[PDB]
Parts: sequence; C-alpha cells; structure tokens
Amino acid sequence: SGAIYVGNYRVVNRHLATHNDWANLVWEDSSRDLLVSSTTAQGCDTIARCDCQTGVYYCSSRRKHYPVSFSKPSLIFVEASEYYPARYQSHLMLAVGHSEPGDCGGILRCQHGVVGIVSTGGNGLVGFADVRDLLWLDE
Ligand SMILES: N#CCc1ccccc1CC(=O)N1CCC[C@H](C(N)=O)C1
Ligand SMILES: [Zn+2]
Repeated sequence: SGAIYVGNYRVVNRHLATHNDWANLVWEDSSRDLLVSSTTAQGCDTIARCDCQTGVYYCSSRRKHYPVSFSKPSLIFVEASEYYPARYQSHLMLAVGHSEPGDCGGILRCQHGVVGIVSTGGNGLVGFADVRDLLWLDE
C-alpha cells in the first residue's frame, strides 16, 4: 500500500484505488496501473522532472529503503493476476530489488523528488510505474 500526495491530487496504484478514489476521479489508466483522485487538503510530496535512472525506494515487506538502478519507462509484459488479464503495462521501469505482494504503492525517489510507485515484482525484481511525465500534477 501507499500513495503520492501532491497539490490537490492523490496518486495510487489503479488496482488498489478505493470507492472514495473512484468517486473523486481525476484520471486513470489501466495500461499504466495508475489512478489519480482529488483531495481537499494540500499534499506533502514534490514530483521529479528528470531522466534519473538511480534512486531509492521504500520496501514495506522489509520496512526498509533500498538503492536501485532502474530501466527507462517502457512497455513490459505483465502476467495475469486477479486484477488484470495478461497484458503490456506501459511507462513501467524495472530494477533488481526485493518486492512481494503487498509492496505496491511504495515510493521511488531520486535527488529531484518522487519518480514513481511500486507496481509489479517477483524473483528479485521490482517494477515502478513512472509519474514524471504527468506534468499537470504540478498545477
Ligand atoms: N511489489 C509488488 C507486486 C508483486 C511482487 C512480487 C510478486 C508478485 C507481485 C504482484 C504483481 O506484480 N502484480 C499483482 C498486482 C497488479 C500488478 C500489475 N501492475 O499488473 C501485478
Ligand atoms: Zn532525478
């Protein structure tokens, strides 16, 4: 679990969005596993606008942060789950690092701010849904 809070927006994994997120829907994209909802309170986070490929992510299944080298956002095949059929997920970045079911929503950050959130994983890999291209989050 986990979310990004920036301005009057809450960014969460689409498959973990609540009834309240859907009732205050701003934008969603099943192909990216992202959903953005509106909030009444101003948010705590800053979004990176960069092309960093190194950063640090929070891993809830270890209660620890880990450094990672990650691939550029791309179209990656993701196996079927209870949430989605087998499909290509877009804007996804992979890295070697621990992740297990329950770790989605952990933040990945570089020196410029928030880069994205955990969205996939398995076998010593962790995948992050990029948010750096969503320029409208800042206005
Ligand atoms: N961290 C983590 C998740 C994880 C880690 C390790 C093993 C398995 C998983 C679960 C998994 O990859 N997904 C289930 C939920 C929806 C995700 C998607 N974006 O399509 C895919
Ligand atoms: Zn950066």
